[PDB]
Amino acid sequence: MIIGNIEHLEVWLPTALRQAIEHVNAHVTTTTAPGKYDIDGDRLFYMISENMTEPGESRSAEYHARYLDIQIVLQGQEGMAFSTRPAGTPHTDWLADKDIAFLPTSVDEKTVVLNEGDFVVFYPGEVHKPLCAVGEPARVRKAVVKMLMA
Amino acid sequence: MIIGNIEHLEVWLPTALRQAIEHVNAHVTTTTAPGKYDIDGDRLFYMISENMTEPGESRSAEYHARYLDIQIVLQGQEGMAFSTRPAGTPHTDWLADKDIAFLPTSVDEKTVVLNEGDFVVFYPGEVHKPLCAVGEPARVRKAVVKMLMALEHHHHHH
Ligand SMILES: [Zn+2]
Ligand SMILES: [Zn+2]
Repeated sequence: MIIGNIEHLEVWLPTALRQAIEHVNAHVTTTTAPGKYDIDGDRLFYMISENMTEPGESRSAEYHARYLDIQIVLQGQEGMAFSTRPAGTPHTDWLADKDIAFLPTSVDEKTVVLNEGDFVVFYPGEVHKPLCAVGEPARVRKAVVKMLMA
Repeated sequence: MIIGNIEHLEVWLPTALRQAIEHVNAHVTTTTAPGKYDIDGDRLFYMISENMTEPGESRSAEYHARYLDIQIVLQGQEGMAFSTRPAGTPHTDWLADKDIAFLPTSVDEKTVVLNEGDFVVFYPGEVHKPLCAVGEPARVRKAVVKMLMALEHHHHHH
């Protein structure tokens, strides 16, 4: 996984990901409604969302098979949980239809706290659990970039 | 910065990083003594160390201008502190001669807990503070790979 901040994109970020984040930076405002927004067909697009965080123990983790995720905090504070090891057995496998599988929290799960402008990149297979509460549940507004891997 | 685990080197990890970790995996035992071990002279080498963790507060972060770091936990549990933002003002700038600048903790400092086999990658300019205590101070055995980067990846002041 990769961690960075959207106001400070460096050459070490793969160029296609840098360009996607710059697209989000150039087009998203605080008034952009929740929904799906275009960049490059099914190869690159992004979703705006706003949700309450919740205790990490109350959500399943997820992974994808075809799409990379860029998770960008626009407003708020988000606990991002993840594993550095391959996914365990999912309780839900919708990879063919929806490119997502859900599975229970791993023994090795880590958490990083993300503030405004921070982003994380998860490549296919990387287990992640967004929107974990940091203290009391609270609203987080985010962009999630999806990029189709070759 | 990149986070992964040395037992699961995936297609998304840059090839040169994968090959360096593969070398560490094939040449470091649990007995390998602390010291400096060259893979390709000063273009690519690693340090084996056994240090005690310390609380991160009031200790200095650092960054480099030319070397990328791969920090690998071989044994133990390490708090890895870091910043997602460019470096602020250092108290000491030894970048040109020693490839390191030291600076006080940033307001935005984050920490991730690393266990056996976990690794993090810091490109030049990425601010980091290794060896932070997780609970009580404890010993951590590590490999730190130093890899000379091409011009495009060098640190920039602005
Ligand atoms: Zn996802
Ligand atoms: Zn370093």
